[PDB]
Amino acid sequence: ASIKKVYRGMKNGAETINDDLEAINSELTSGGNVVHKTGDETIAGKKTFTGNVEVNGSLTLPTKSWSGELGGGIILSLRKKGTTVEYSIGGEISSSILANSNLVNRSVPNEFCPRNRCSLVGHMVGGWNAFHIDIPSSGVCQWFGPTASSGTPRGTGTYPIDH
Amino acid sequence: ASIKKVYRGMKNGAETINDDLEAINSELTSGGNVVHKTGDETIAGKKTFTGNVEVNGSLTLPTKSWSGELGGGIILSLRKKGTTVEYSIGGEISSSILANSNLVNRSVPNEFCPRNRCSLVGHMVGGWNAFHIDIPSSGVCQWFGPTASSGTPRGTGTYPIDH
Amino acid sequence: ASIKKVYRGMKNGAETINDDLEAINSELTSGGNVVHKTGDETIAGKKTFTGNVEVNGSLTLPTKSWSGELGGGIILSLRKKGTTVEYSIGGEISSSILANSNLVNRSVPNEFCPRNRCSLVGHMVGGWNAFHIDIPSSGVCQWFGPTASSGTPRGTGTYPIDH
Repeated sequence: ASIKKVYRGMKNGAETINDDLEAINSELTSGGNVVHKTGDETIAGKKTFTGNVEVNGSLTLPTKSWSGELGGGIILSLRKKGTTVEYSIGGEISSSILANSNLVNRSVPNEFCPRNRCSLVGHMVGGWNAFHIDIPSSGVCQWFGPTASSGTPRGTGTYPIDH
Repeated sequence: ASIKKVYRGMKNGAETINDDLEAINSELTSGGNVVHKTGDETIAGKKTFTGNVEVNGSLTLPTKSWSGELGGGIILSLRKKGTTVEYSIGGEISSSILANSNLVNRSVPNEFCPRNRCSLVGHMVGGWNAFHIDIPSSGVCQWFGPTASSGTPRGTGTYPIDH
Repeated sequence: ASIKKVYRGMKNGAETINDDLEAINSELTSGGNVVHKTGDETIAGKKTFTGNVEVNGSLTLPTKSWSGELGGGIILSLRKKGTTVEYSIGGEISSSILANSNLVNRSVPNEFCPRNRCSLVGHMVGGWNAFHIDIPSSGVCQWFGPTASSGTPRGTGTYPIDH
């Protein structure tokens, strides 16, 4: 709080002592540079919690969405939440996608890209067939099913990101 | 803190100034409406951290568990933790489950339901067969394997929720 | 803050009142036992947030990495982040791995072990074949594909942990 000096022989001493006590007391309830048990507040700095942090409301992390046709009709939808990317595979295969081939319509943007190669396991509607798509750190996704020219690929999960 | 007024010509001034300073100083160490570097405390309000939040103890989010037989002997076990649902598929197929059919014994409750269709990829014990089960926002789960009358479906992962 | 007593007839009263007000005011901006809206600070105690916690920087949880050859050439790479373990399956099958057999080269260490059996679904490069590996709470992983003597298993996801 903004306070005024108190000193011997001071002019208007009781008033200044009171003004100071009030200015300081004000910041114990709201405002100033102190974090309080009520109120909407923005907190800067590295805050390290050594105990148990319990969130009863919501924990909101940085979020961003993206969707694109990776290639061959396969559509990847992403939502970044903190250091995790939630993915969903969709669309329908529209042309021959060769075994172990790069999907070269659209790459995953760098902000959604993992540190390491992530293998996203999926299933084709209608039978027992599984595939995976790798997202490397470059974002050029790669199809690791066999050669396929049709069908409906699906799979929801997550992969990690960092910063 | 609860303080008393200080003023000119005041009765018992030194005592009141001291009582005030002590009341205020007390809340710099514990209690009142200020968050401290020690102590168990409940904090209300929207707290926005613009820096790095580091948790060394535990981060505890709202948690809830549920398990049920979706249909055809397939059992889904769920644990909600914040905006993420951890799932585990189990049981054994007990009757004919037709391709792309709704599982109509029990639905996933709304509090465990996703915003969008989530495709949960799984594997059948004993061979190379994969399937997926979709959980739509309605919670009426849908089997996207082919027609199956037996076997042991498994798969653990997560899907997102929001509020 | 460290303050000195104020009292009637006191020696050097104005100085002491001022020193106290300054000591207290100092802790409203930085240091002491109060959490502030700026500065790097370590916070002990159970902090329960009943409102909305919004993190704009980073949320950092306890992290630890591990990788090992589970058995048969299958390599599992793990990163624990809080109560979640991010996994990646790799390597190449190097010898006959019997159906539903324990992988008995290396177990997952206890700190990476789940509360319950986690079924990690994966895909074999080059065809439509899926498998899963179970990680029980003991960490002795188990192969639930059929008998396999070759091929390239992949799959990235997460499973939960607790404390």
